[PDB]
Amino acid sequence: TKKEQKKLRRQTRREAQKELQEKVRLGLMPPPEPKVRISNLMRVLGTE
RNA sequence: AGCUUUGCGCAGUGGCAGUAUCGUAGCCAAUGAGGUUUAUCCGAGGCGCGAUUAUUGCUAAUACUUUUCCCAAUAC
Repeated sequence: TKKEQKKLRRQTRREAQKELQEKVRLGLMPPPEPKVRISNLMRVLGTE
């Protein structure tokens, strides 16, 4: 069903992101960088 | 051999709103949920409960003194 498909997709995404965050918690993958863009150039790296 | 439609995944680029998002070994539901209008007509979720910054994670802001050397005859 549409609800079952959406539920399956959501569970898969949550499992993937939870495993990724556990990997980040255990040094296997360095912590994510802020997603800087042109509009983000001055909120993240203003002084720089 | 291109063109193109539908649904589903993975992404990328955006825009919009935080009075909403999610859960449902709880209950009911196309053998019909819900019906205010269009009712011899429409046609799906609804109720109860639970979590919460009205989804959830991170990142950052909120500091200096241990050590270690010393005075002396060309003489009764």
